Amino acid sequence: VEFEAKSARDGAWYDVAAFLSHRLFESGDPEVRVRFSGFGAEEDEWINVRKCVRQRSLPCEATECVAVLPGDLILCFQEGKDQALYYDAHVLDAQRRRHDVRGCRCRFLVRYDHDSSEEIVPLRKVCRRPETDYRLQI
Ligand SMILES: [Zn+2]
Repeated sequence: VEFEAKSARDGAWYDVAAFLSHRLFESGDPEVRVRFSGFGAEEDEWINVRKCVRQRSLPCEATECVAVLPGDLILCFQEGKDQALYYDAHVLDAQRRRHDVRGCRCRFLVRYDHDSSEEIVPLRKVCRRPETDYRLQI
């Protein structure tokens, strides 16, 4: 019901407040005019519909870690030197650990798609693609 889009400024993903217009559909590769949440009109962007707009990646409740598998595309919270952004990343490996009452203890070796840098992150930094929800049924 809610959407995220990738900004050209940093290549990171942000919540979509509204879709205002679209163009280039006749090319088979349309773009949509996106207003991002909390950013006014001044920072609207023309964004590729097929590649850079999608249903929102949701944070994981402690039980959702089993739906995160090596090979998966995930949206990952990269706390950089002094900017913190959500970037596409792929799971290289998953260290399963028995949870506590604190929640999930699993850690994930991830590789960010844009710079191929790697990081071991907890579930808190992982947002799944809704595509993987079916894993929860299995
Ligand atoms: Zn876990």
